[PDB]
Amino acid sequence: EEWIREYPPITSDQQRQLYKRNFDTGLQEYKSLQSELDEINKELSRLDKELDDYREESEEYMAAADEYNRLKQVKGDADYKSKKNHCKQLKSKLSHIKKMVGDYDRQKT
Repeated sequence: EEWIREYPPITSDQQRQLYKRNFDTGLQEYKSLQSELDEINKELSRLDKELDDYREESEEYMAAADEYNRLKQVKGDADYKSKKNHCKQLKSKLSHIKKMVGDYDRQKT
């Protein structure tokens, strides 16, 4: 919900190429953000497996639980959540630019 005023339907090859460059720049940021947000989920996933593995009374289990809770906290704080929101914004914009480019290319084909 919307990007058309910044990136309206294309009317020239040069405007198309400009959109592609902007798309490539945004895609890189999108991917970097995906990886960054994913570092916590992968770690939480491995911690989940460790909780399944260790005896509930062990120090190992307590250590896993503390870390899992630490990460859950980070995942819920402002930095993480805004990064996530930013990632969604970028995804939406990227999807829109890809559509404008595809539409333009389609009518020349």
